[PDB]
Amino acid sequence: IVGGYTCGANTVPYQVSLNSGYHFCGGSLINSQWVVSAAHCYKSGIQVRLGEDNINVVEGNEQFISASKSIVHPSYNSNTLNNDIMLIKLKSAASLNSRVASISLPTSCASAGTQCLISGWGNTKSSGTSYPDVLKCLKAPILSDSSCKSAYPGQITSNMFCAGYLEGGKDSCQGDSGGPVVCSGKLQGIVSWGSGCAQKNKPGVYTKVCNYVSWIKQTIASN
Ligand SMILES: NCc1ccccc1
Ligand SMILES: [Ca+2]
Ligand SMILES: [Cl-]
Repeated sequence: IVGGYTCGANTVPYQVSLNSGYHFCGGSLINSQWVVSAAHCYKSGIQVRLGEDNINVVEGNEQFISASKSIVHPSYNSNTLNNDIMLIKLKSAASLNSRVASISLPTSCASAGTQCLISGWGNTKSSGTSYPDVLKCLKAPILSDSSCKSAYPGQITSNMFCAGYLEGGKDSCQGDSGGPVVCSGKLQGIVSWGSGCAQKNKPGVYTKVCNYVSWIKQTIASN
């Protein structure tokens, strides 16, 4: 997260860290045994880390659970990043409490202008590399489809939306991928891609979760 602020220990209870010897992507807990993340975060040997704040120190409240299965959307395209969504099933159910809780799936899509909370342990610098120890937060509005498509001509599909600031300075970045975009208590987006980080006229692009609610529920129901 570039231009964000320290969230505060366990203030984003649904945030998860995907780990394989190091943090490589974020995710969101949607129920005691399932996590939603980005398809481009897929890899084998994933350990899901819940209740995390400082990812480099065991502080208490953490729950480490191996992924039993990762389900990349069958229509995921790695070149266009369309359908950039993945479901991860935990080997065992997480213990839900005030520090580890699930986030609700949307019943409807969010409109432009809606303020959302984006979080992650991604890069905090636009020009350079600097990874934080503690979870960073960022409040950012969903942009109009017109502005989004003008920023990325011919690259925005109906399954994506832009969020952030056109003047640059605040954005999601590498390492934040797969993380949550929560608006009004509902998971509306998944950190997916963009051109650089916090650059002028190049807002972050996110997977539009409201288009996948039926797919998520039907997939979870059969696994
Ligand atoms: N600034 C958007 C973004 C998100 C994840 C990775 C790279 C860039
Ligand atoms: Ca920790
Ligand atoms: Cl059905």
